[PDB]
Amino acid sequence: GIRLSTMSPRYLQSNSSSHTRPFSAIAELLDNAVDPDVSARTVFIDVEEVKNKSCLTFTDDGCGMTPHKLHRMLSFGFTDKCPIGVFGNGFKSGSMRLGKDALVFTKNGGTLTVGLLSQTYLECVQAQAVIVPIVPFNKKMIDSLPSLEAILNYSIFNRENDLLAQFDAIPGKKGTRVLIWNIRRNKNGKSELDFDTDQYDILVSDELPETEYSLRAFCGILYMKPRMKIFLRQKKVTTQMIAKSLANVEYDTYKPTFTNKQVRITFGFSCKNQFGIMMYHNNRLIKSFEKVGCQVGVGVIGVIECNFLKPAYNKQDFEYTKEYRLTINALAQKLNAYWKEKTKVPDQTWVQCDECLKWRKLPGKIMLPARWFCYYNSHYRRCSVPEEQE
Ligand SMILES: Nc1ncnc2c1ncn2[C@@H]1O[C@H](COP(=O)(O)OP(=O)(O)NP(=O)(O)O)[C@@H](O)[C@H]1O
Ligand SMILES: [Mg+2]
Ligand SMILES: [Zn+2]
Repeated sequence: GIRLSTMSPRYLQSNSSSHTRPFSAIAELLDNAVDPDVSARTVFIDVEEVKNKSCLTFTDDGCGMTPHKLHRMLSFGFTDKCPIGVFGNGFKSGSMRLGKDALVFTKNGGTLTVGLLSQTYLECVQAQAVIVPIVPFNKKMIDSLPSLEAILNYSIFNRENDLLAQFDAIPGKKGTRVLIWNIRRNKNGKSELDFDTDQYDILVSDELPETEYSLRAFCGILYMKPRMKIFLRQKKVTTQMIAKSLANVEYDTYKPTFTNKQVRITFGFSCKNQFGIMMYHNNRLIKSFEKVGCQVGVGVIGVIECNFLKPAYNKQDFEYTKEYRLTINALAQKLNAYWKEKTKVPDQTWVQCDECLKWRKLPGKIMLPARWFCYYNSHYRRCSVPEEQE
């Protein structure tokens, strides 16, 4: 009837500017593997060399997607959503922020579907609109025929057997695998992300917290209570409950002016030197190590989850409202009170079971073990007992 609002392929480049830091795009991808619909048990971040080209790999063993839902994924604004995703843009901004081209393999226990979000493909054919090739799969193919030809002719996978074997890189029968190539290179010529300095870490070519340049430490605190396992370059990331790993822990509260829900704030001391305020939102870290009050008070960390706020388009900050300024003022005042109240090893030690993903409180020390199971506890010794009261 009426002509639709088209979208230029340049928009894929434009949208990539949503994230000012690449760890935020990577966080977008991890947030998509952890949301309750998918609820992946494990995600794998790695760098793989394909066709003499560096590729970022994000492989989760989650629910998987249908060919229809994969198109919805590669489309804008489509989301069936305390999940983290709200916009229906996270992947389209994050993957493009990481590289020019992205492939998404997904299997949901019966269908093998491939999707391509590549600006290189769109610029080679000089398309005027955004074209997204998608192919579903016995492994017999199922509309998808020109998509498969475009993928074989313009992506990094030229042979059909290699394209299908990429599904075997999912550690289960259901899961998703994102593969981003043509990564962002900064002005000095090198790649923005560092793969060679630390074989078990992805760094940034940079006082400044180690979370700002170390992807391992960033993933360690990306979530307020981790439930999903993260493997950075085949090595498990020892995540932590940033609130429970503090010493001399005291508590405070904050009431938003537009509701009657008390929000708990946890104040403590860091055990390894760096510090500030951890502002979360639906378990996701939005603002990290924000100095408030007498910190501009060394070593004190305050944890707060602000579900009464709403993050920005990139989930790196919040909307600048009266509630936000009031929350920061309150945090500064209460942190000053906490530090005034005081004039090592954490008060509690918590470990996540490797097979079980629950957090158990141990009477021990804190770094933390790589693999640990409920069966190894000192009494809660079985993986069938739920978490503690917390
Ligand atoms: N790794 C994944 N595994 C399974 N399903 C996924 C995955 N990534 C995306 N999806 C699905 O595809 C949709 C695309 O989401 P996306 O465009 O990234 O934004 P969103 O997750 O909907 N919310 P937002 O991140 O704020 O934009 C998701 O809502 C899921 O339904
Ligand atoms: Mg998303
Ligand atoms: Zn367990």
